[PDB]
Amino acid sequence: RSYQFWDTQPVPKLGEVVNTHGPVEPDKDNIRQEPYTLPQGFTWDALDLGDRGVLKELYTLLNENYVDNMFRFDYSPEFLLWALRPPGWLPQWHCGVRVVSSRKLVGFISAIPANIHIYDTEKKMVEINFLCVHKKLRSKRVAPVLIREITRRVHLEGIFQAVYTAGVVLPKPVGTCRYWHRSLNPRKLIEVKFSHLSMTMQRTMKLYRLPETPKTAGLRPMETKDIPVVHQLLTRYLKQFHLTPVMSQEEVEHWFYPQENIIDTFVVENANGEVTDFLSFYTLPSTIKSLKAAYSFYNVHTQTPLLDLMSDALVLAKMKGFDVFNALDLMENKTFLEKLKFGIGDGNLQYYLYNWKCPSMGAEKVGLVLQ
Ligand SMILES: CCCCCCCCCCCCCC(=O)SCCNC(=O)CCNC(=O)[C@H](O)C(C)(C)COP(=O)(O)OP(=O)(O)OC[C@H]1O[C@@H](n2cnc3c(N)ncnc32)[C@H](O)[C@@H]1OP(=O)(O)O
Ligand SMILES: N[C@@H](CCCC[NH3+])C(=O)O
Repeated sequence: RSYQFWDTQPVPKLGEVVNTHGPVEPDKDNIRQEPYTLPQGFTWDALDLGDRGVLKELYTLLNENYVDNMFRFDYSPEFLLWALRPPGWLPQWHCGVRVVSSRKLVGFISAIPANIHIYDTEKKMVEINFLCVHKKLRSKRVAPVLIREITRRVHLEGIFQAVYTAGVVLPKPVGTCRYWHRSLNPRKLIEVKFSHLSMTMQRTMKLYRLPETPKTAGLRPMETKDIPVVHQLLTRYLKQFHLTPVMSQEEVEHWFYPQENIIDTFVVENANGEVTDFLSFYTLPSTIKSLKAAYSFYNVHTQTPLLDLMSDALVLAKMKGFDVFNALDLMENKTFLEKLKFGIGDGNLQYYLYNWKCPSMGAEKVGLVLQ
């Protein structure tokens, strides 16, 4: 295969086996000050997402041009503020491309800062998300310019490694995960053709029926007082994997404190009053009118069996009106996916590091979930 752009980047080649650990190129001690040249008639713009009108341009750009062409992500403004303004976010890392004459938003890419644990190293990186080019500008080499410009802007802040994911295979995946789906409203999914029959319709609704209330004693929504223990449980739980975030307590609050229609977190508080487990999933609908999906986030278990935790996750999602519950085969999720009646999806998710050469890993050692 020929990768015009990626062959010029500090990433391992596809097919080269990696047995080393470390950067591909050194930290840069002088950085291009000038933005990379866009095609004529387009210009860079850093998007102030605290401007409601500018945020509305971005979700319009994303809702209409982002990821069989039946279902498109329907990102909401409030979800985007959550994904794009975690602790340490920078406005110049909300990199947008506008038509010069009309100022219409036609491309975007974002970086947010994360401390990343990869094997035996902890490194300050960025996470790259929401790379989007208007359908009209496609195959005009604008995506590589966006990648180069966000790289430049991240170098300016002294950061030289990134993590990112993609559905397509690029040089070179550190890990490969697969999406799985758990029908919660089987009628609706079959109607809008997201799932198909295998077996009567009546048999299917019984097959997927869930309890009306969770079975775990002491389950309840996360509260402000749970922020420390949630942070402690997560940090300890993540040590067993090989690619994980290292979150501060403020980061834990941002990513797990519940926000309606964005992020749900439930903790298990036992008969002694100690929080010993939590489950979490985010909300991301897709346009078809709409398909309400929940996405498995981070699920930590120390006293409740993981199979019971996720069973409760499905139940709460069902109760909250979601149509489907999605989850990757990473961390220990393979231990519950089949038993809890998930079906395997058709889309992969490849995980990548920029400027870090290291052996690849099984899905089960990936302990990092992005939005
Ligand atoms: C230290 C800091 C480092 C920070 C930077 C780290 C790197 C960040 C990398 C980005 C992380 C984003 C992660 C998530 O957000 S992935 C989200 C992906 N976005 C979508 O799927 C939304 C719908 N698609 C689009 O909006 C466009 O089709 C996109 C923008 C995807 C491509 O636009 P376009 O269709 O008009 O193509 P082109 O003619 O301009 O250019 C083609 C070149 O671009 C390479 N390409 C195509 N798709 C992707 C992709 N998803 N990741 C990386 N590279 C990609 C491709 O291999 C080819 O290079 P090469 O094959 O010749 O080598
Ligand atoms: N969800 C798809 C998956 C196809 C095969 C994916 N490995 C189906 O069962 O129709």
